Amino acid sequence: LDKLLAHCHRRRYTAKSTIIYAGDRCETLFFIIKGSVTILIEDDDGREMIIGYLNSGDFFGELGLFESEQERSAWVRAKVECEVAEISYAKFRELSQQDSEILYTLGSQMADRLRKTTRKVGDLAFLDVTGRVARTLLDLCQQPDAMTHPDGMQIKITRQEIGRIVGCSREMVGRVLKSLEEQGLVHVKGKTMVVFG
Amino acid sequence: LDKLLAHCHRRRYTAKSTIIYAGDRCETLFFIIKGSVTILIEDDDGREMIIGYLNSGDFFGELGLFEKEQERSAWVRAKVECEVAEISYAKFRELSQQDSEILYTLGSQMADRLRKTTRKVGDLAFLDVTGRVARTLLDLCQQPDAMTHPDGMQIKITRQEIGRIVGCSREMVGRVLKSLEEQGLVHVKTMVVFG
Ligand SMILES: Nc1ncnc2c1ncn2[C@@H]1O[C@@H]2COP(=O)(O)O[C@H]2[C@H]1O
Ligand SMILES: Nc1ncnc2c1ncn2[C@@H]1O[C@@H]2COP(=O)(O)O[C@H]2[C@H]1O
Ligand SMILES: [Au+]
Ligand SMILES: [Au+]
Ligand SMILES: [Au+]
Ligand SMILES: [Au+]
Ligand SMILES: [Au+]
Ligand SMILES: [Au+]
Ligand SMILES: [Au+]
Ligand SMILES: [Au+]
Ligand SMILES: [Au+]
Ligand SMILES: [Cl-]
Ligand SMILES: [Cl-]
Ligand SMILES: [Cl-]
Ligand SMILES: [Cl-]
Ligand SMILES: [Cl-]
Repeated sequence: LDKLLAHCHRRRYTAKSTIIYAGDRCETLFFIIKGSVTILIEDDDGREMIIGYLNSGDFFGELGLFESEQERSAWVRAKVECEVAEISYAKFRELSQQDSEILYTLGSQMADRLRKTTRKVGDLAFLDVTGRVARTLLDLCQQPDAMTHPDGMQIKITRQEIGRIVGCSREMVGRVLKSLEEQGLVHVKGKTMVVFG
Repeated sequence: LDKLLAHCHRRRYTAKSTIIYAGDRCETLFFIIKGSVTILIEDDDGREMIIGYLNSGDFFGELGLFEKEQERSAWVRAKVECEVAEISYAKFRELSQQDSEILYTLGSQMADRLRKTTRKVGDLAFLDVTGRVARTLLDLCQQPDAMTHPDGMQIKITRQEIGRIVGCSREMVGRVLKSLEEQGLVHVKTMVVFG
């Protein structure tokens, strides 16, 4: 792409700070310069559930950019310290009209997200929670922010976070993770988990 | 006007005909002039699941349009007889470069699908198959094509059709439905959801 636009109103969010609130009416779009964010929605009873993560180089807040406008579709919460660049929907359109290559980057990312989100539907329907938990570990293993470990990879995730990803409570995800430990797949630490392999 | 050769290149598919096979590597996208299509995924044994539906005016086959490739990520099956226009990635790409509003239209449709697919995750999550079968009954109750009933709502559905919605077998749906008639929700050709 060519998103080297000087003007971008870059701001900083410390870990766990909420950047976007689902249901908000905002005509603004974001670009992650550094850090990562968590995408969250509410499930059947209003329980918060994690749909996925976005990283440096990803856009977010974009679903409303293509127009009667609509409300934000999810919460965007900084997972680590984030530096983001904010751009109005209107200003971004004038850049896209001047160079559509910024839209192809955006379009490429929604296709990627649609694919993963489509796959999440298949995982929830075809895998049980234990298989659902196992895929999550090997999924975030390969995804960014994982540290290569002497015995495999180290990822930053909690038993509570897996519960919101796979659709399970913390205690039951903890029992699955305890079983997976003697099965030799993982080792749970304070704020991290080490996937062996 | 749609686009340049929006209707220079039609193709008609009859109901139940597969238009796109998941895993295929092709670089062309489609536009539904008439009819509707079903988006489906499969598990390892061939278990057969509906992700959503698209209708006249929708593009599909677009997820590969942004590569510099990939395989189709899902099956696209004509639900009724479809009239579709076939467009090369190059033609759409050598025409959107001239007017990006046609890109906005596609993007608007990808945004709606991501939102719809995201919501589907939230509803499907935290429930097991039994809850999903029960949910499906209440979701088809509200459907516009449903039917009001003296004792509740009447809906036209098969065990196979429920199995394609929730991602389960016809046999597993039957016992779950058998329990609900005994568990005080239902009476199953047609179905009547009591409420
Ligand atoms: N299923 C998903 N996968 C990845 N990102 C998403 C998903 N759903 C929503 N988002 C992002 O979360 C944002 C919430 O607000 P917006 O709808 O403005 O834009 C949204 C996307 O950037
Ligand atoms: N979750 C979804 N919701 C709506 N449409 C989809 C979904 N997943 C895939 N598709 C469409 O199905 C098509 C299958 O082939 P493509 O990947 O080329 O492009 C895809 C999209 O047009
Ligand atoms: Au910038
Ligand atoms: Au806002
Ligand atoms: Au890995
Ligand atoms: Au569970
Ligand atoms: Au023509
Ligand atoms: Au094809
Ligand atoms: Au081809
Ligand atoms: Au109902
Ligand atoms: Au099943
Ligand atoms: Cl459990
Ligand atoms: Cl691993
Ligand atoms: Cl469950
Ligand atoms: Cl109803
Ligand atoms: Cl099953």
